[PDB]
Amino acid sequence: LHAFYENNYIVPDKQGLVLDPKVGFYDKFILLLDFNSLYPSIIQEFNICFTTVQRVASEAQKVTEDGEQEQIPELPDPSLEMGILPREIRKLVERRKQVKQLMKQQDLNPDLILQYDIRQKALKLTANSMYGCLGFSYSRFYAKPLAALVTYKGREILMHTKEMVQKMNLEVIYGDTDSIMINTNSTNLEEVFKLGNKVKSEVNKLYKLLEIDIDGVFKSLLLLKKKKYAALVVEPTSDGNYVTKQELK
Repeated sequence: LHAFYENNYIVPDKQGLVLDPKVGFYDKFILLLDFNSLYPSIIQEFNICFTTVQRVASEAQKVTEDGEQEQIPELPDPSLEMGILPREIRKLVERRKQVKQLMKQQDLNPDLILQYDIRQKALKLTANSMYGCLGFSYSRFYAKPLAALVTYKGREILMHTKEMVQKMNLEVIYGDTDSIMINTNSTNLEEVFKLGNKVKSEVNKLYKLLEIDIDGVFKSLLLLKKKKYAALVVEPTSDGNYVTKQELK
């Protein structure tokens, strides 16, 4: 509301994919990666906004009840000016980056460190809530076609990532929404780290604003039922040594 009122507008009045990977059991090294802010990254990358997206297509989401075929809007023209929403999201991201770079200075009073940590945490939470701002059905800015387009873009990105992982002889054992882990079938931790770094670097080549990172390493993986696994969490140290701690969920 503040952003829109700052731009001479009129505000309205007040009244997802689950993957199907291969089936198998592996007790070798398991490396886990997670995508950071998939929906905000999609919004920033493709300039999705209220003012920059029309509603004339026939894809999946918004047409009348004449059959189970409806419309998702198509991607906007790249030459179009940046929308209001991506501008705010990029402002938040840039401010968080500036704060994080400010942290790297040395000889600082602990009060400044605490304030910077609080500010960066607040920025992270505010950026994270941005997709849920529009995804809520009862939200004042509810827009079904935009949410459908964002979800479709995320699904397309996930399929492309899975195909790319399969291309480089990496077994797609499981993935979900933004967190996908791969079995390296190895024992050395340094090899797993370098393979994950290479995968992350190659992934970042496809999209500028899409970022992935290493979440955790599992020495072994054991599964019992759905949404349940037993893994040995690997904690690397400065000297290269690591500890295998069992994880149960």
